[PDB]
Amino acid sequence: MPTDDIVQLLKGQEEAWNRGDLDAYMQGYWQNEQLMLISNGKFRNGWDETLAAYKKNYPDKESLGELKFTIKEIKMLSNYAAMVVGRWDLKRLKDTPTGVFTLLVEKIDDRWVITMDHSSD
Amino acid sequence: MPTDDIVQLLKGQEEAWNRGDLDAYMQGYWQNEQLMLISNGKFRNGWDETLAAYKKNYPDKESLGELKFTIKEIKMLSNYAAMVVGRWDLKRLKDTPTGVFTLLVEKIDDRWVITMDHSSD
Ligand SMILES: [Cl-]
Ligand SMILES: [Cl-]
Repeated sequence: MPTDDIVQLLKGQEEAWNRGDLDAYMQGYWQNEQLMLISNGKFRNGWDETLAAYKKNYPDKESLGELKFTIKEIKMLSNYAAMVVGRWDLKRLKDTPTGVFTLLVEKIDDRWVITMDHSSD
Repeated sequence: MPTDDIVQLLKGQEEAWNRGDLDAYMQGYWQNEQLMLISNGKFRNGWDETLAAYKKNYPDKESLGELKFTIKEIKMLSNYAAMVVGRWDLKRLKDTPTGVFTLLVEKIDDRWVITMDHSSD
């Protein structure tokens, strides 16, 4: 079932993040210059650029912190596209940042990948 | 063409907002308890609840300010669903708030309506 595959995609990302593997984490995202990440106030695009940004921001794997997603809803839009709405939580040394996310996931090459990710706090 | 209808939906909302007509503005959104609006950090649902919230926040039509959307991308996902990514701008008496939005629009009853709206700044 697609919802199960979509759930596993996000579970895999939590697990990769939580073992400090940015390369594995990035496998949840569409590997394309069109990949669109939206933050609180800005747009950025591209998978290479996004991977580079995480490496820049987290030179030490211990700095990633512990990630958990709480999925509020998965809505199938077609056999090839779904929207995923949830909260994210990070447990850090001196804080516990929280926020929300909304994702478009699409079936590309028989795999579900995140093609647009709007995360805010 | 659906992209033209989606563009017009957002143009109609600008126009309604800019003449102080919240009821007309709300016609851009799916009229359902499932309507999902995501802000920087929180979820809210429902069309009635959203209309009530705008009326609460903007008791005076002059307080709405001038709204403009700048659409960055419309992506058709199927004949029934599209994602819309853009910036919003408001011109107010003493400031000019800006931010980003990502929307799911869906063809429901042969009309394009916003069913999920994640707006942040
Ligand atoms: Cl389909
Ligand atoms: Cl279709």
